[PDB]
Amino acid sequence: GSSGSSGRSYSCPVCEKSFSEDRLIKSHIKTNHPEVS
Ligand SMILES: [Zn+2]
Repeated sequence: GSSGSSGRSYSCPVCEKSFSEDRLIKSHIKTNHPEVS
């Protein structure tokens, strides 16, 4: 509902998980989610 906060963040639409780095989310999904994309 309340809208007033948005930026450039990389979220994991696979396991609704978040990461600090931008290269972590990429590798994570790759390994963690091998055939779940
Ligand atoms: Zn994930």
